Amino acid sequence: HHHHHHMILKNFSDEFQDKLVLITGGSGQIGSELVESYLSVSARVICLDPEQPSVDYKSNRFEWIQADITNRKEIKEIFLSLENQNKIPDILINCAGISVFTPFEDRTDEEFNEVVHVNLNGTFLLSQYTFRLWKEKGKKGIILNFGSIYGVSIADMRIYNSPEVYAMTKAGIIHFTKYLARYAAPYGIRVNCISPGGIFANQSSDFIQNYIYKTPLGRMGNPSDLVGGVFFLTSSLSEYVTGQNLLIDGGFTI
Amino acid sequence: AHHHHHHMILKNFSDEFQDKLVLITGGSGQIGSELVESYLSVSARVICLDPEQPSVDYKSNRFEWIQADITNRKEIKEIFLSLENQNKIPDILINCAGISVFTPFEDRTDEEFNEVVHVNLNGTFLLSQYTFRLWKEKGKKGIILNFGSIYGVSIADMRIYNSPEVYAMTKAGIIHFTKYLARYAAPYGIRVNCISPGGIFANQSSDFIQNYIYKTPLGRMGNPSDLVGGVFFLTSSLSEYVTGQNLLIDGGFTI
Ligand SMILES: NC(=O)c1ccc[n+]([C@@H]2O[C@H](COP(=O)([O-])OP(=O)(O)OC[C@H]3O[C@@H](n4cnc5c(N)ncnc54)[C@H](O)[C@@H]3O)[C@@H](O)[C@H]2O)c1
Ligand SMILES: NC(=O)c1ccc[n+]([C@@H]2O[C@H](COP(=O)([O-])OP(=O)(O)OC[C@H]3O[C@@H](n4cnc5c(N)ncnc54)[C@H](O)[C@@H]3O)[C@@H](O)[C@H]2O)c1
Repeated sequence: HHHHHHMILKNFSDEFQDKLVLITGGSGQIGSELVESYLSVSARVICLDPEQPSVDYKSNRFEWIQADITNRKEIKEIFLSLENQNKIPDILINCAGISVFTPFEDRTDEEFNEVVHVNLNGTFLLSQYTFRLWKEKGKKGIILNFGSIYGVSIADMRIYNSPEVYAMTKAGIIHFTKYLARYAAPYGIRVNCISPGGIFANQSSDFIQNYIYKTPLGRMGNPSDLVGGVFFLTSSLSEYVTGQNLLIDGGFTI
Repeated sequence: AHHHHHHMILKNFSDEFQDKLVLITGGSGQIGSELVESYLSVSARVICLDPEQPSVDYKSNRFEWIQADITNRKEIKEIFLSLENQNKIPDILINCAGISVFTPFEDRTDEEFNEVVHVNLNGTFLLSQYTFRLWKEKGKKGIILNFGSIYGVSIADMRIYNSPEVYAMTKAGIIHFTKYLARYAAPYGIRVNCISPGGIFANQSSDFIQNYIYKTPLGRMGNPSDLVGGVFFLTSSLSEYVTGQNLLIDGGFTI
């Protein structure tokens, strides 16, 4: 017996080159980092966002579609166009999300409903159109949703303010991930979720200090801290992983 | 006869692991041997601690087997002294050793119960303790990866068979130890995470496999290779900001 061992070197380009990534909220802080990361491994990326991207990517593999994921008419038209052009996504990333910052006792129905519509309806709508398309085509697509530490833990009001509706909708996204994972599994479709901890953006160093005190790894996150888990959950590295919520938070929610 | 083997290596992981030394308890077992082979293929150095000899000759001077019993403090102490003496300070500790027993709860003896506790709980505790103390002293930003189970999260259905109370107890204990040590060791830059596999295809009956696959959304039992991606994820810079987590790799079984 002579055993010959051969080492085939591969890159995340080999995973993602020429794959098509549909990302809602791709113009935002986390979304832009994911767009740039996928483009750098030769993926095609479609961004759905009412806001123009922050940078000119200067790339024939990038497309921005100005769209509002709370609007079924707009999303329906986009998916007709995608199907008509045979731009069938391999990966859907439901990154779009919003919040509101006044106290519970002052929450208006307009505030509450807007957070529900972006976070819950938007993730439902994109997942519904994408699931139906993949089912029609037999595509073994992958969905990645975005939760939050505040869909698992409860925000400390003394640290500042995260509202009740954000906790509600992020807990709902985490559970919808499990629901659609079980529902879509017979079609070969995987569905997981990433819940980031606090990402450094425009917070007062009063909040930052209080936040870092609760974080074992002793710092706030950056968008780059999420890319590895995003790639993990949307690549062949996680073929047997579905229905999971992955907390990337430096140990905040331990 | 000639036998050709093809190992797909991710450059990110070869570049990442080529200077790493991985200490894996239970590395001779079904999952452990797959992890040893995978780490060797991305140029890591691997030390396997196991009372049983590996069943494969890896034919690599980057591999070392140490015959060892992780329930024996004196044995582990002397091994860790030798590792320090030889400049073999691990970068990654994988607590993969684990056992179970299969008679019914009402027939569990204390010898059975205590043996499962000692391998699963004492062994993970002891190896984590010697490794933590050494890293803290050397200032090494090591990574620990523990092994839970779906049955430390969910509860076994005995109509599918034998999975015992003490396995559920100790795997839940390892999952929570992961969170404890993650918080405890974080000030020293040490990360601690856990992987909980679903059931792995081996020598089960065809009736068992049918019943198991029926509970699994992805419609199949696991294979050791299904775990390598998450093992690599949690022991590489791709997870720098991830600590204290239990990652279920189970095809949706717990849903
Ligand atoms: N930033 C953090 O600290 C943090 C922490 C945990 C979770 N998250 C979550 O991560 C995801 C991304 O957050 P971010 O920090 O990049 O936010 P951001 O505010 O920088 O980006 C959100 C993006 O969503 C887009 N968007 C808003 N409404 C939309 C709509 N109706 N249709 C389509 N797009 C819409 C916005 O235009 C924006 O580009 C969100 O789900 C958020 O809840 C963020
Ligand atoms: N195999 C599965 O279906 C499955 C599912 C979930 C979790 N797990 C867990 O995954 C890990 C590996 O499981 P496996 O299926 O490869 O098991 P296995 O029985 O094939 O291997 C276990 C290894 O641990 C070693 N070991 C036993 N006692 C030891 C001791 N005192 N000191 C050092 N090593 C010792 C054994 O010699 C063996 O090589 C275990 O923790 C197990 O509980 C396995």
